[PDB]
Amino acid sequence: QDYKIKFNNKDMDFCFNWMLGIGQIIGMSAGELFYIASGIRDGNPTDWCKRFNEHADYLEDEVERVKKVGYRDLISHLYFSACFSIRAALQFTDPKDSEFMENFRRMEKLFMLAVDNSKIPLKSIEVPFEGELLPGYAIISEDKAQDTLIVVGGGDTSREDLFYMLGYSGWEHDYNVLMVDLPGQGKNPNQGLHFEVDARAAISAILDWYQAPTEKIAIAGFSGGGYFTAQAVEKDKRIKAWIASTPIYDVAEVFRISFSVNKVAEVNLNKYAWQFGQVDFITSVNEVLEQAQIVDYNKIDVPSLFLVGAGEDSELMRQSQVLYDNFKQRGIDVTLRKFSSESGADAHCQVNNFRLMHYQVFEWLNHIFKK
Amino acid sequence: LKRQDYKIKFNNKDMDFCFNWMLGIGQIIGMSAGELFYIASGIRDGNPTDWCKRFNEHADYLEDEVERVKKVGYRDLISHLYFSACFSIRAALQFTDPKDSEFMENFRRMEKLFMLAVDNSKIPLKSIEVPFEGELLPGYAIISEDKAQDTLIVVGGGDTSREDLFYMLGYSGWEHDYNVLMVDLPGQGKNPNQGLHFEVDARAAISAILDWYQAPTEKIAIAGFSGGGYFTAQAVEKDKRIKAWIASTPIYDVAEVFRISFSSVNKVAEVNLNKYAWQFGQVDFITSVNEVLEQAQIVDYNKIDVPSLFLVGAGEDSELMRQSQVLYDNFKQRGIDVTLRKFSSESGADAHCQVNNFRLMHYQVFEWLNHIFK
Ligand SMILES: [Mg+2]
Ligand SMILES: [Mg+2]
Repeated sequence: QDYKIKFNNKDMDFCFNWMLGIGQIIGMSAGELFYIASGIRDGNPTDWCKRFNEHADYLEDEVERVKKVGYRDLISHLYFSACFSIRAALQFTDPKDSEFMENFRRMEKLFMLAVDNSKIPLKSIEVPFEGELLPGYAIISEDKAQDTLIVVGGGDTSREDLFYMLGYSGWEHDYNVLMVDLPGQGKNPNQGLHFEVDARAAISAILDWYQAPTEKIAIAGFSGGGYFTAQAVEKDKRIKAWIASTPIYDVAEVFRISFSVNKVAEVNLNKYAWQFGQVDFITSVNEVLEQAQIVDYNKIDVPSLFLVGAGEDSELMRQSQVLYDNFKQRGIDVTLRKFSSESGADAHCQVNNFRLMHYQVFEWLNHIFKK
Repeated sequence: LKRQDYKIKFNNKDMDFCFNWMLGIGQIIGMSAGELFYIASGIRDGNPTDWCKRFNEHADYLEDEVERVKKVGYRDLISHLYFSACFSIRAALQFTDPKDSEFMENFRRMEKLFMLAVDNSKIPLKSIEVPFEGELLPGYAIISEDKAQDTLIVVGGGDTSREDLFYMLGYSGWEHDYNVLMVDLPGQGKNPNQGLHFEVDARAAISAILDWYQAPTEKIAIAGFSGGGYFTAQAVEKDKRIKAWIASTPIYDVAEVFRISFSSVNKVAEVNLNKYAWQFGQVDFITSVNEVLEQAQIVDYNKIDVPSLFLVGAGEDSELMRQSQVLYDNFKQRGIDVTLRKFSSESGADAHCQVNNFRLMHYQVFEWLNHIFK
């Protein structure tokens, strides 16, 4: 990402770019998004939350007018839009704000209302883990034994994000889809479930819990989840394909390199602190450098698709290249798709062109599994 | 507030509206905002040369991508790349002067990419040719071969080809189980290139499509966008085979729209006016305007007897909102089933032709029409 869409504040512009990308799949048009953004001063998180929260209100009011005619199709779309409008506001909401969980629950209710009015068979689930239950969504046809795709996010996602990132598209290509929030993600920190050293357990928990029609099970990790899935894929062999955007074998090194008045960055860092369960982002970083353990990628044997943008930290691209070179040497079926700027998909997690990366992923996955 | 109310990327208002419109197309089909903003990053504000070049080289880029991909036979992806390429070319065409040898060259390249995109998808769209005045009007159709579906005829204005009509409403018509016809009238698409220029009354041309079409049912609706809001008014005022009228926006007095509109350094408007003169078949846009002022006949809207839906943005010229209100009030006193939908700024759909939120506009159109037709 290195020219602006709307804001000079880089964090805000990236978020804005990302919110636009979502609208390509479900929810708000570029029209709504520029309308909302016209009320947002550059680098002002308070304006951001206010405008996005108000748009959600407008949309719920629309739902109430249109109900009076049971325009079913339309009600689902408005509910999705309202949901992702609250999601946008949440991105820059401080966990210490009383509004935070109120709004997080409001987002969740709206997501289910969109699904209630849709012809999508999505259901809420809870995966048992470490005494507690991890929140997730699942979409599974009752009548067909389909191959499964599990979607895992990074440090800025909830199960709702996993939906438009891959899960919905996965379902539309006839896969059973699970999208579960691991500790540290979504609202897990709110119940004492913070980022943990090894994601293998949580991910195996999900598989332990899932009674899979077929054995053809793929896992896809975005952002942070490129590290979490690397971890699962190393040790757990019922995973039959691995998609990572981007794959990470050593987070310690990613942090080390990265972190060697911006009110937007401040709220971001605070949310991270909350997800790690620490008092500082600074302390959180140390926790990582401290405990995060390097994946033994020479132990990965699975068909792999690595997705990486040209607007991507050079350390992320390095680790991607390492894994590519190593898997190729060893004759693992590996593909490294670089997304150039021209492609319009070069931003982290391919948010600036979800549609393209969906085609890439599923053309590849169809080949690996069906074929 | 001529075509929209909020600035997106460019200070030049014509270019900014076109850009908004190109973004909107991507919500339906083809390019992402990511692609569009990358492209735009290489365009100087109000420079239609930069615009044409960036968009043309983006199509070159996508077509190589397609080749690169053929080696693995990804249809869905290939089809998607062709659509993006097609509409990338279409974007460049918008600010291409038709006295350019590359105008028709690129126009045909667009049509080809459109067909290659369709051939790699599951949409059973066909290219058709409607007989009229001893010539043939290019169009597209999507028809069911077994099912007897109601029909939707889509009509554009001064800046559309068959191709635009597809995303604009036609493909949606299809997703909603209507038979769809998208036909370029004289003055539209490639028609001026074969000596078919804007004519005084669009009724004969629309009527020819109806003569040509063999309708599975008698439920036939017509939708007009921009200047098509006038063309379809002329038709609906005379031809009773039309059972429903959607207009964005409805126009009964086009001369007035012109007078009021046009009572240099803007190279964008300038090229676009040149395109108009070409469409009208006159030596320049001024002669063209005079032609309208002295020949365009006011529609006798008091004679219109059809369920009507008018779609108008809060971001639109007050003159078009005015004509829409006049019709609404007339139809309403006369007991016509008429609906006037104003799209607020907040809806994100308040630009001319609802380009900034096509999706919302599609919901509104097909919920209404299903109600009128069931
Ligand atoms: Mg590329
Ligand atoms: Mg509105």
